[PDB]
Parts: sequence; C-alpha cells; structure tokens
Amino acid sequence: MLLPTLERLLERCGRPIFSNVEDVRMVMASLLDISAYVDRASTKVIAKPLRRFCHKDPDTVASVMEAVPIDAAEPTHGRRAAMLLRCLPKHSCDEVIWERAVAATLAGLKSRKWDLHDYRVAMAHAGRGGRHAPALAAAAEEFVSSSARTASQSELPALLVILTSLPELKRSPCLQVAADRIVQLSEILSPAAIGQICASVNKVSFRHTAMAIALQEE
Repeated sequence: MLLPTLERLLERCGRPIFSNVEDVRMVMASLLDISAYVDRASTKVIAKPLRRFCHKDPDTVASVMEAVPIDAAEPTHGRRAAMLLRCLPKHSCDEVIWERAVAATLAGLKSRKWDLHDYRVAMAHAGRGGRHAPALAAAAEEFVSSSARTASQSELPALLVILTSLPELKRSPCLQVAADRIVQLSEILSPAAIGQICASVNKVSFRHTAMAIALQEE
C-alpha cells in the first residue's frame, strides 16, 4: 500500500533480528502486497531477502501468497507473479505452486495488459525453472504471433529474445515471420537493438540469406 514503509525493515528481516516468525510473516505479507505496486528500481531491492525466505520453505511461501493473492489480468499482479518466480527456488518449490503460477502466466498472456518487461521477466524465470508445465511456450507461439503484427523497433529485441529462448519455438515459422519483419524494418540501426537481435539469433544456428545480406549491408 505504502512503498517506503516496508523498505527500511529489509535489513532486520534477512538477518534473523526479528526472530519471531509471525512478525516477519506479516512483514512479508506486506512486502508481497506492495511488490505488485512498485517502480522499476525498488523491484530489485524488495526481492533480496524475499528470495531467501522463499527458498527456505514452500509453506512459508504459501503463508504469504494466500494472504496476498495474484491476478493475471492486471499488470501489477502479473509482476507480483514475475518476482514470485524470481524468488521461487529452482529445486525446493512444489510443482503445485509452479503450476498455479503457470496458469496465472497463461491468463496474463491472454490478457496482455502487462508492461513490456513483464513478459520478458516472466518467460526468463519460467525458463530458469523449466521443471514442469511448458504449456506457456505453447501459447507463446500465439503471443509471438500477435507481437509480430505490430513488431516495432522497440518491441523487436524482446520479441526475438522470447522467440529464441524457448526450446519449442527454436524451429517455428514465426522466426521467419519476424525475420521478414527485420528485413522490412532494416531502416532501424540502433546498436544495442541489433546487439540484442544478434544475441537472439546466435542462440540457434538460424540461417536465412535475406537476414545475412540485409544485416551486412550497413
């Protein structure tokens, strides 16, 4: 609800200064509630101790997660899910919570009210886990389709990162669809952008003559 109220208590939460379980549980409930309502900078800071207690025990995660639920049609709660997956351990996490987050991400992917970085963050963390439920990647071939309809120079690096990161999408024709978009959008020569395109294409051995000539013209 209030961002600055809970930020000063992080130093007393990561270290067991507040040895009481209930006090840190209420603090973590407030932190999870505000995690949806953050800026682009405090998102990194809030997850520093929360990742540790999330790694500690799935029941500790659930005691706070049920206190503050997660919605998929809202950008802020979609983020809440994103840093949930950020803090979710790759090993000490029950597959039920993983599937619940997967369903939330599915409904959010069909919502698309989230900010542009939310999809990248959620997909990166899902790939980091990668233990179960690749069904999102399934729906991904539609989402990467929808972005391909607009596919402006700003969203193109994120779209191709999403495309070339998923193992199921490595050989999908939407790669060629975005490839022809790159040809049509060859007038944009932003160095960091083309760096991202190169870091996306090099993930696989993608070969396309039009990309080669168009990229090597400049």
